[PDB]
Amino acid sequence: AGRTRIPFNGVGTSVLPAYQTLSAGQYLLSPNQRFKLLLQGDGNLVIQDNGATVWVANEQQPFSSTIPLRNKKAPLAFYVQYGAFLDDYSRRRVWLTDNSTFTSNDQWNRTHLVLQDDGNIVLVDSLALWNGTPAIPLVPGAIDSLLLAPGSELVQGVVYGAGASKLVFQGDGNLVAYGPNGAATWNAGTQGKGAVRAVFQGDGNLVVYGAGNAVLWHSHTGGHASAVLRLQANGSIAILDEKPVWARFGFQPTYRHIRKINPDQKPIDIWTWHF
Repeated sequence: AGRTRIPFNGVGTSVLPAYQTLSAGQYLLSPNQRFKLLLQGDGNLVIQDNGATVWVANEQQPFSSTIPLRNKKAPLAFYVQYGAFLDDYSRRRVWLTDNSTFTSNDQWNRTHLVLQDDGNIVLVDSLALWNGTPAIPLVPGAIDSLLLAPGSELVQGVVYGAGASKLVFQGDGNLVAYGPNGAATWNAGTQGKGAVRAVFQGDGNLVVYGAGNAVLWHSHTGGHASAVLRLQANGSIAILDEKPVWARFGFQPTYRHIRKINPDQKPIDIWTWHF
């Protein structure tokens, strides 16, 4: 008793979800569209940079293993089941990633592959604690996403941008995310209720307070100090608890993981590592 895979149907997006079979001809693109992860018909798994191959899945890739594949019926396929696996009979091989040590069996359901805007492919244990906009696709790995760290006040009237989208704690006291076409994709519905403050707290809860620290609205995500709040260029807003467990560069099993930062100390949705 345990999950079976289904065919991937997300060609051109930046994420390969768990237990989904990517087959020949299918590909991911980074959100900025510069990079493409392609499974070729010749059985090579390839990353291309503006159309040119700059990486190939093989034995020379740090923290990956190649073991025999004797099963004759195994179709060419690439998929994620905590670790990533490339079944390539043509070379009698399974190529797979040596992930960081697993902490829970739940990770098998939550871990997906992200093709980032910096060209890295990263396996990320990802849990959406709150998703304000379930109809809008989650798009990890984009340089133009806005991330707020816990402990970030949303100053009233300030427009926080992510490409053409924005998040605003408005003069009328509503907390609103606007999508690329100028329409609201989500709002807390707190206009006219005396809202005085909106804050993504240190405990990972997004809260709008009124007079006397009255709670007018909250995301019910308290107790997650490692969560981030993300506004995407497509208008998606969500609170996520995420950690990487493999990457093709930068990653080492014993290194600590952190998000890259802008020159003004703001975090970016791109994973990196250091001791």
